[PDB]
Amino acid sequence: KIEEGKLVIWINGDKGYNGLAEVGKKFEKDTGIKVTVEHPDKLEEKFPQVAATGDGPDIIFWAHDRFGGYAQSGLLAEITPDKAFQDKLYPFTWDAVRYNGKLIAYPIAVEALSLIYNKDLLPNPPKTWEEIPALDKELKAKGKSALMFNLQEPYFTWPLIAADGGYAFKYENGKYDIKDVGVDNAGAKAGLTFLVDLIKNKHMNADTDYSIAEAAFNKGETAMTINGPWAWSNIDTSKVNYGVTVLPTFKGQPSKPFVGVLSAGINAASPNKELAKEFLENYLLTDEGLEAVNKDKPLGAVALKSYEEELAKDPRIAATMENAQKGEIMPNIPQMSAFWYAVRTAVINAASGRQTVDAALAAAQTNAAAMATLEKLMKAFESLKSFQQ
Amino acid sequence: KIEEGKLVIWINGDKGYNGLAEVGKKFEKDTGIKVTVEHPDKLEEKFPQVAATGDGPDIIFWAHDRFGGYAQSGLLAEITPDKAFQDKLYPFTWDAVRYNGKLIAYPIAVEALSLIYNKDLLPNPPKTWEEIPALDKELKAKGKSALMFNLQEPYFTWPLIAADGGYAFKYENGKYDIKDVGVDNAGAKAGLTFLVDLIKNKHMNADTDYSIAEAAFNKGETAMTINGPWAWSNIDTSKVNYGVTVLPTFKGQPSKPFVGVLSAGINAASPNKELAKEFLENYLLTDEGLEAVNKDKPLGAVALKSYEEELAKDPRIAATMENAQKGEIMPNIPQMSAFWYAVRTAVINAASGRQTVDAALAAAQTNAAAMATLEKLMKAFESLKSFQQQPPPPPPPPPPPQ
Amino acid sequence: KIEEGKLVIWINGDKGYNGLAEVGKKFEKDTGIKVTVEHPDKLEEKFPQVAATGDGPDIIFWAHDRFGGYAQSGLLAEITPDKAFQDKLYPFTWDAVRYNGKLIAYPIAVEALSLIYNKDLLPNPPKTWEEIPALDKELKAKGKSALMFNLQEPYFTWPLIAADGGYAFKYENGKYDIKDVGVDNAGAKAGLTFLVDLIKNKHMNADTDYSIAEAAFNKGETAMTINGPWAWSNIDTSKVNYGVTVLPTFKGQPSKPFVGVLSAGINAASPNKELAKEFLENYLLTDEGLEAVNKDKPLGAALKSYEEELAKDPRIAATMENAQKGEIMPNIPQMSAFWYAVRTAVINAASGRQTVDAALAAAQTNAAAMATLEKLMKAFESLKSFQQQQQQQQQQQQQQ
Ligand SMILES: [Ca+2]
Ligand SMILES: [Ca+2]
Ligand SMILES: [Ca+2]
Ligand SMILES: [Ca+2]
Ligand SMILES: [Ca+2]
Ligand SMILES: [Zn+2]
Ligand SMILES: [Zn+2]
Ligand SMILES: [Zn+2]
Ligand SMILES: [Zn+2]
Ligand SMILES: [Zn+2]
Ligand SMILES: [Zn+2]
Ligand SMILES: [Zn+2]
Ligand SMILES: [Zn+2]
Repeated sequence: KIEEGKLVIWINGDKGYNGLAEVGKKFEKDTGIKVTVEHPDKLEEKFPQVAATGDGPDIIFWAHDRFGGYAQSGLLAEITPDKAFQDKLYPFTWDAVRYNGKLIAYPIAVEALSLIYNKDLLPNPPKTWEEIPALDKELKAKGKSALMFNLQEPYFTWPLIAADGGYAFKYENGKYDIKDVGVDNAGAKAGLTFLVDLIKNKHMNADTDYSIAEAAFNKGETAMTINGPWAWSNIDTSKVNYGVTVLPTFKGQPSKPFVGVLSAGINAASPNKELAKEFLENYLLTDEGLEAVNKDKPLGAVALKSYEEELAKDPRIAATMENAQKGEIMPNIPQMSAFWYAVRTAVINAASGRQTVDAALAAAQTNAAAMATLEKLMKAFESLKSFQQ
Repeated sequence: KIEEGKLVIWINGDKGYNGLAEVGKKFEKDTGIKVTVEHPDKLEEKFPQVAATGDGPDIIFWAHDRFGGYAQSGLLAEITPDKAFQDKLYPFTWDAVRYNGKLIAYPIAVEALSLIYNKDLLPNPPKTWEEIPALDKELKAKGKSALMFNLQEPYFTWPLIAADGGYAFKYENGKYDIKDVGVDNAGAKAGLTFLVDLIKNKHMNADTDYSIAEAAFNKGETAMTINGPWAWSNIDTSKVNYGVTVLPTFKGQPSKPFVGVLSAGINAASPNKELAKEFLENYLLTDEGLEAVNKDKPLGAVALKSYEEELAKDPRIAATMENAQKGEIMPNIPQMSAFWYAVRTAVINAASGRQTVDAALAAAQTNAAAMATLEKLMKAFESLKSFQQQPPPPPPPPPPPQ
Repeated sequence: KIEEGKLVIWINGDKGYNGLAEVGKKFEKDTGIKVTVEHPDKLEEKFPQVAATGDGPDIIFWAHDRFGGYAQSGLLAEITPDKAFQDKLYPFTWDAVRYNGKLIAYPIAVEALSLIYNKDLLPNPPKTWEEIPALDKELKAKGKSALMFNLQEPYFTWPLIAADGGYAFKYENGKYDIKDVGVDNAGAKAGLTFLVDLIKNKHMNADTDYSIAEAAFNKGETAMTINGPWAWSNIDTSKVNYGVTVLPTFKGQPSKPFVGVLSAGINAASPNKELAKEFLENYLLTDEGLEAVNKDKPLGAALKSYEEELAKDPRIAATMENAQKGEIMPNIPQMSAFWYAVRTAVINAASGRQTVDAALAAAQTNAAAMATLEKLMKAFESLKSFQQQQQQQQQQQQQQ
């Protein structure tokens, strides 16, 4: 039901969940200790319930952004690897799995937006953000346009918002700083400034969302979109000749897109911690391990320095990786959830004219901190009340 | 409300804008840039409504205390005055036009509380409290009190409470230690302890606010009262031979009144800021720039050193200026509103005899420091829930102790 | 009223209150000062409301934690014994009577938890928890049990949880750092992890409460229980042959129980301030004074010399020994809320339905919130009760 003498891995239904059980068998063929990968529905939500009673999986596969829940909630064993092993991945990926200093997951793959352009329309794409109105008046003449991506979401509008100085919090020494909301600076100010120009300079429409936009790339009706690897197959179907690259540097400085690291945390309740350790280190995080997990469902950039260079032959993959190095690791705290919506509102207020540049960002910042007290206070009410009962 | 090639100023409609509008033409005369000056009822309320959409006036006049609200709201521009021009203004005012680094406005006119006596009654004032008892009893033999002032207002009583070591928050570099309130302390402890004693020693009363106290002074029923420049009109009308001078000291320290400095800021959204920095830096802050503005309706004292001297000849002004230089450049930070009211509680219960000095003040920490979060938190809740089994119930009431 | 030159003391009915009234005799004698000890009702509710109006006793006896609530609400006079005196009582007792670096009460009695154990079944006590399971084995065979105590309560359990590194709020420099809580740290985990291992390995009994605990010992059906100086009364009564000793250590590291301190404080309003310290330090603190108090109701164990005459009693001896190795019950407001969430942790961690560092981090998270909800709530109250009382007065009086 729960336990011991074998591993019960969890990974989201849509991942290389077979390609992993392929590896999980390579394991059984060497140790004599069985592996059982499962993929239940709401599997990111079930976890805490069953870990609260101390049951479920020995290990958990998921984006790092969620474990800061589990790890805080107390549901992750602080894993210790070896330095000469921690040197087999990439430097930053280990940062996506810190908590209080305590490493709590093994990174697997990477997730980041990259510039996606039409090969049949652009040579050779824009080196920077600064000359994209110049590129656009050329193509708005052909019936087309230069670029189109979502504006009803930070995650997309963030890479540009950051670029020049704007952060979210301050990761310091394995330590996120929740009283340092990196939005109300000239870096994130002049980022957002630049953007809402091409909105009112008519290089982009205000109500441009994920679907309406996406579709228009292919087509080829718009010349560029900013999107992540999870999009490719739709474009692949359109035939539409496309390439992928490092995002347009802004003010000379590289863009800062969020980084989503597929992780594999080991359960605090797991009695098989050793076995899992071995499984992940000796078998999964080998090349041919991720040669088996990619080959079911592509992983984008992987964490293994080792087995990134073999996948790097693919141009589309190398750009993802470079981007995710010039990227900015997505935070994993509670405050995150709450931060999102303020900026989600800030940009939606700036894009519309409801407010301006310097205003909406103040409105998030101070807010962000204040609103957080409400979310934190409510947590007590829920925890308090419940108990009393 | 724009563009572009002209500025639009707003100023309170009791302030001498005619003098400011008189700069309008004399400035418009040398540059061509037409200037229209407006007194829009509720501007200090209205301004954010418009400022935060890409509008408003181009530059704004108001007390520095409300300029915190604006700067945080990212509404005012960081202005960088060339460049040893700061030396042509009083050093302390620049600690009313600053926000976590950002020098957020141009300070014009210093207001502040002062000591006004009845020259015709008590010819030469006390420079200390202590002898106020001695004085009430002295004049009582003529059927008049000695001092009477708004007890009901901390703003008016704070000077005293603070005198010995009390403070709002610890300022020290465009920065206040928001957590560190100074109403706890041993300074303020002994401060109010005096004021309290004054009431029960029969010297003065509890029901002593503006109305009663102005009536009482303006008829010559008391020797001295504590008031700002605003009352000046009314005592002139009630034909008294009055005199404003520096506030009585207590326990050997100057009284720390509350310094409010009229500042002029610039809409951070406005297309033409460079003009305000020629208008304000080059024209409005002159001798006959401020002069004219003052000459409509008196500014109070002035943040400028030069025309301060010219005005300092009138003692009343010189006293106001001096009082400010003994005071605390009133915190513009937003939990100041919470600070306020939670002493207006403390000083009353202590005054009524319902509580003691040491009790109230201490509890004041609870008045401010939690109402601070509740004030801003209660505001955030709406903004979030406003624009944008099935759980345990909503407050605004949460739960009781056990 | 409020006194005026006479000493009204306020001790609780169950403390040495006739014996204290006796020291009000040698004091008066050669100082000529009228002294009334009177034992009121729930004086930790009466005091803060008479204190508020400058009324009440000139002197209040009581545990220091409620004294927190008072010193906090600015109700108590900072007092000074000299450095020559300071060195008179034990140092650790000083770190209990210190709000914001300001020394606010005089300590007279310590109240710590003990290993209270039956000599007839276990004539040499366990010095370690580690063996406690392996001991139950031998005891179960004899028809009896090894150890019982109220699990449905932190105050008892904490001492073990506290063992390896578990603290409430981090004591550092005269003030208990409120943000630094230490229920999560690995040390505490270990502390509870052991208690749960005991409760699920059936050495313990889940719904073991106080009655079930001491009564199973006072009847003589378990080798040991964990209690304090209050319980002695009855163990004696049933003739149970007992000693009391130092509790057991965990990882060679010693058990760490909460120290409570029966303390005398001085009303900040109290008109007759100077008399009090002359009364206390020079007449009460004295050996015979304390003896006299004790000579009515035993105070248990706090004066570093007079201690010895009592300490001849081994059971009192251990209470001290224990309390020296112990954490002190801190006095600020966050404490009360802490107790609620630490209860949670233990109580359902015992139930398997929360495991384990789970219940033990969610506590650290309840604490952070049940904290700044508790403060915020008590402001909102203190407001809507002095904005109302105001209107009522504004309307009541006004009207006609
Ligand atoms: Ca299953
Ligand atoms: Ca190794
Ligand atoms: Ca107009
Ligand atoms: Ca009585
Ligand atoms: Ca003796
Ligand atoms: Zn499924
Ligand atoms: Zn353009
Ligand atoms: Zn291969
Ligand atoms: Zn008007
Ligand atoms: Zn007197
Ligand atoms: Zn002149
Ligand atoms: Zn002149
Ligand atoms: Zn066992």
